[PDB]
Amino acid sequence: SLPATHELHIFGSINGVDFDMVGQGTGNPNEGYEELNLKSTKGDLQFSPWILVPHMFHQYLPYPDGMSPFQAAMVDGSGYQVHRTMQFEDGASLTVNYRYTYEGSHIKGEAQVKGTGFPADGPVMTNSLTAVDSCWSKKTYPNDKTIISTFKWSYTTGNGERYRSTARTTYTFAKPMAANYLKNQPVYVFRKDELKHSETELNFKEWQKAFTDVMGMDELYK
Repeated sequence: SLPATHELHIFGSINGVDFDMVGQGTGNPNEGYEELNLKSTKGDLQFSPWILVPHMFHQYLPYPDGMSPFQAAMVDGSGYQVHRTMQFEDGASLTVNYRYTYEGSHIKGEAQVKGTGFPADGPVMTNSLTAVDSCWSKKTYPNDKTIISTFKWSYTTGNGERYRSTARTTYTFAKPMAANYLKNQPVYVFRKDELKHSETELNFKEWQKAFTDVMGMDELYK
């Protein structure tokens, strides 16, 4: 079905220390909006919960004229896997690998996280990140089974100082995407992310809008 509810098991390590979180959410597949609640199964998170944004379900994303490729792959059941890499301005690096299963309108997601090189006194390990910038991503389709998403990410610390990262996401589809998708690229997506957090529990909200009118959107996204 189009998705209506989801759950996330997100787990792995930050600076060689294991964490594990589980929770349920809901979303709007005609608007790309999603809510998620997460709870730790291994006690207090030893890092900023902000570092799990944006990683905490593009199956909810519509396109202007119909379903996104992500949403289309869920509805026919064939699906996709995800690899994301992020390199931070202080030399830290994070990967996330995602796998999904579908039951009618419900998605179960698994996100394996590995983060390394976060300095002890840095704002990740001291939980001093306070917000994230809304931002543009660019989707390209280098072949009928792959989508590449690129974006520049920033957390806020202190007096609006930015803690910057570069992100690249590789989507691998089981079945080729409809041919029309390949002839209508690139796609630009604008997203806004909101987090309420404690050391054990998070409430997350995401809004997203896809744009297929290409223009000089490339000068605007960069």
